[PDB]
Amino acid sequence: MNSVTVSHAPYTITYHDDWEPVMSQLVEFYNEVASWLLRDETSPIPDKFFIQLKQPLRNKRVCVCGIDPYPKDGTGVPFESPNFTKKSIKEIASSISRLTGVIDYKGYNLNIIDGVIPWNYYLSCKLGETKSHAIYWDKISKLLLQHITKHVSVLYCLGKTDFSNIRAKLESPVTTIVGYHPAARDRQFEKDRSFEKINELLEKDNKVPINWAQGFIY
Repeated sequence: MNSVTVSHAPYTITYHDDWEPVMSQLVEFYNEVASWLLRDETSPIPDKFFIQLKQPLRNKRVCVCGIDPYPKDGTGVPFESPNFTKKSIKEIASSISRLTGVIDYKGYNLNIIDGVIPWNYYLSCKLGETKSHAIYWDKISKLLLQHITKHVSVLYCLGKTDFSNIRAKLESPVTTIVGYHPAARDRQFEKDRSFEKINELLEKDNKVPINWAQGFIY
């Protein structure tokens, strides 16, 4: 790990070596825009905005990406709900239960799966207001997702409206699946074959599949 100083809260960013190439730009861009982020109470809190930068990238094959943190109770870990109450993670767990045949579990966390990096495209929102910080994160969000997609083989984005033009934010032709959000009407996430397709796409690329059952909390 390594640390660098910013001129605004949270003052210090700690990062895994694999993120070094973006850190100079990140510090510059965060110093420019952070006053707009810090006007508001946020999800997550400022001290948690950057905790996913402690994750390695060189062992990652899939990025599972949502647009922004939970509007309340974000932890800094995308999708994480320690008490297993947020609808998104319960719906994801239900999909994985059907795919894997694991019926008995207590929770689910995308951040304990080998080869998967869960991601929030925007790293904060004003508390209670989805997508409220989009304009502020936009340059950082592009910088970070382009860095991720130098490493992963498949990008899976959740939310058709929010990610329809995600290609335009990238600099490579990385394999990208854009599926329904867990809260899409007519229970369209339930029927979505996106999780299953990821391992088909990895196998076609001669990459080891994801063991989705690793996310269960027993």
